[PDB]
Amino acid sequence: MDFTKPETVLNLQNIRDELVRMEDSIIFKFIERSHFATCPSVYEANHPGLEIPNFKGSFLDWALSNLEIAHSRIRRFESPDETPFFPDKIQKSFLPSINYPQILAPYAPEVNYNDKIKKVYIEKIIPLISKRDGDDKNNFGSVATRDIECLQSLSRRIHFGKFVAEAKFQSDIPLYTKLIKSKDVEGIMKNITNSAVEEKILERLTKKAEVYGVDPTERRIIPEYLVKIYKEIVIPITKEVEVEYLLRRLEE
Amino acid sequence: MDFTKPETVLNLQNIRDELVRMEDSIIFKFIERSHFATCPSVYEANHPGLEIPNFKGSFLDWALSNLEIAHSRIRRFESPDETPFFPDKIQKSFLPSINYPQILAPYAPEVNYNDKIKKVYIEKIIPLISKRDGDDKNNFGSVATRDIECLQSLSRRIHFGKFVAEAKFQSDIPLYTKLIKSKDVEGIMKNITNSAVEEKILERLTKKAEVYGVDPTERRIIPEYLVKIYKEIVIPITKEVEVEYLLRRLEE
Ligand SMILES: N[C@@H](Cc1c[nH]c2ccccc12)C(=O)O
Ligand SMILES: N[C@@H](Cc1c[nH]c2ccccc12)C(=O)O
Repeated sequence: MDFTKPETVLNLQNIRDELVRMEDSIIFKFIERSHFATCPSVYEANHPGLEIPNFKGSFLDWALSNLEIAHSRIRRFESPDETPFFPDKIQKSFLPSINYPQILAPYAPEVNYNDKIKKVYIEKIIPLISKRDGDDKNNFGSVATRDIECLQSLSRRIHFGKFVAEAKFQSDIPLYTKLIKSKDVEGIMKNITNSAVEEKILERLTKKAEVYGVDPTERRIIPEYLVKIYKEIVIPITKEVEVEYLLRRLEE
Repeated sequence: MDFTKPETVLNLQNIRDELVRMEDSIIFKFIERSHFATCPSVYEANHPGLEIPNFKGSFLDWALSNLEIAHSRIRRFESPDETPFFPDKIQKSFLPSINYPQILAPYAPEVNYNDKIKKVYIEKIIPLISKRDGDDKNNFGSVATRDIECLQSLSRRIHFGKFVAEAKFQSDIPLYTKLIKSKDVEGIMKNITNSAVEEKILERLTKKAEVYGVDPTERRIIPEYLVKIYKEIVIPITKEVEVEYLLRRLEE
């Protein structure tokens, strides 16, 4: 995949490879986050102790928004595969731009489910992957920086669905043009879903959950929980991105 | 290991478990960096296309130096296990300070091999883990961020020598005080060298390298290379840390 050669990107064999690459990535990031307690205070807005000056919002938000502003100056968000968490906070780059071709439809950057991703990460994911409940006062920084790594991988994996959608669109213009014009979300859903491919994915994740992080010489991740996160969070939100992208495909 | 309870830190068994957890983190991060080319320009100071406003140094240095300043404001370098690449840039934290009791000698912060770590990583590690030689101008930022992750992990595992050296100095004060007095570098070296354990680590590394990153149902990391990195880079620079620390123990 070369984001300057449209044809390597809109290649489904390639898209598949990247998603695989991305799942191992997410797993590694989950295993690192698993070494700390849940640290409820890292996520509370304006927590009594972790009180950031001139700042409403959480300790995580501060660390994340700040990372984004730095990265944005170094062209982080010009790339079609990178979606910001604080879109309103990011700056313009001070580096010469890379003239990315127009691969996805021009409204692509508006399809942004990051608010929802940060929310379920905090509410449904931290609980299943953290070491124990409660604050670990000496590791709030270790925790937030790990949270950002997890959030950014999930966000890309999930937003990758825009690429997946376009690739599916090109392969059967007639089918998707019918569905899109008639706003048949159920038809789009039914079509972009492959129950046999998902089954395989969930199987792969269980075995990867079983061999990763564990010294080959007990389990940093609970297989059931990793499968649960994919089945209930990652896969479903990716389809939400896909159908939203498609319904606006033939707009202007 | 709680850096506010001295008795937990100077526990050889606790130290050994920490280092073993760091192995996995280093491996995971090598796998991540491995997806990209060598990107020589990221490491080149003031490179034509990667010219940053009001800054001398590489793309890597800007990204790293900015991360540390940010993290220092939120107490990152108050922790004894964190050593910065840019000591003269970090600032005081704006959050209430955690009172870490003195555990290592007062001069511990002065033992900082981060420069050597950055050079060997660039010159000897990158060529061994990268996908291919050459610049990939669409991934300089993605590359710089994977590098930081690698460096911060390498830096923490290597400077943990400081803690290893002390727990040992306590464990056998008459001997080490003897060696330190007559500056028996070879003796401290031999005394700190735990041979039969080194073979074990290397066997564990080979096995982990063989299992992580690969779909359990490809070898992202070459085991022989991981063994070479630890055998010639990590384990040896850790010892130079231990040694420099010990030679200045009674220097007060
Ligand atoms: N891959 C793109 C976008 C990107 C990802 N992470 C980044 C961090 C900094 C700057 C850019 C990026 C690049 O390397 O430019
Ligand atoms: N573990 C310490 C120091 C630390 C490690 N990584 C950090 C990143 C940001 C801030 C602090 C840290 C803490 O969380 O406070």
